[PDB]
Amino acid sequence: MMQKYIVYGRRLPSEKFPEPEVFRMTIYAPNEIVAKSRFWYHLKSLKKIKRTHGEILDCQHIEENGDFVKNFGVLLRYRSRVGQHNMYREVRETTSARAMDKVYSEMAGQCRARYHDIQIINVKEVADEDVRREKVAMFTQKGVRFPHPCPYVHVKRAARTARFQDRAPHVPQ
RNA sequence: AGUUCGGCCAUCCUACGGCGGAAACUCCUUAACUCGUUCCGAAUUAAGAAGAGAAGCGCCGUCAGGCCCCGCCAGUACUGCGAUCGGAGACGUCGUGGGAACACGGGGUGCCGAACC
Ligand SMILES: [K+]
Repeated sequence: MMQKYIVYGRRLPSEKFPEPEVFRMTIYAPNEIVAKSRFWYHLKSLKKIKRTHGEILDCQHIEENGDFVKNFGVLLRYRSRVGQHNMYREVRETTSARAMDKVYSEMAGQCRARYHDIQIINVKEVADEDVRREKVAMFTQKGVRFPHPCPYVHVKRAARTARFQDRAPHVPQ
């Protein structure tokens, strides 16, 4: 559901400063209306330009090619009930937006932090040798094999319409 | 440049060093008359022209105190509207608007209007 957007903005031009500077950002958001709001949240803190005093020049939407599985490293900050913290996370996904979906669900589940509690500092691709987290690194290898981690899930699902049967089914492994 | 009468009432004030005076303003000289000092010609009232740039006044100066403008401080402190956001609470968070002060660093240091020499 996440999407990559590039936003340009600038302070409204005046007599003291004709041709103000242009600032660009990369944003991940579910749509164009949330993305432009998040651009004004940062430009107000980092550059002290409220939304009343500036204008947005573009909301570029960028669609990425998948088809191969890469590593990503996300540097972010979030807020808990006792303060603010920094954190680095690693994930394997096919596009950057999909890697941000995975991050937001792990923050929501293990830290209970929602979307507006989180500021993304950095998102970059990480080559296989340079990985630093054990979970990701296991799969950055040649020849990884494991048996199915939950084959019971197949059997139960079929038993939701086939409510009564004549023998208890097996779980092939 | 100067004197009398004013407007706005320190970018004009206060302190200490300087520099100036043809004219002008001042300081200054006098106790007959006028009038005056809880005592005193100090002040003030009258009458004058020997002397002055020592003061006041105008100008210049000072890592000067004050005062005045700008930037920073800072989209920080605080706050209007909305929330079946978090927390035992005290309190905090997010969305959408408004937005300081102290401190700090650089600059500056009266102008306008009538009449006369
Ligand atoms: K003098």
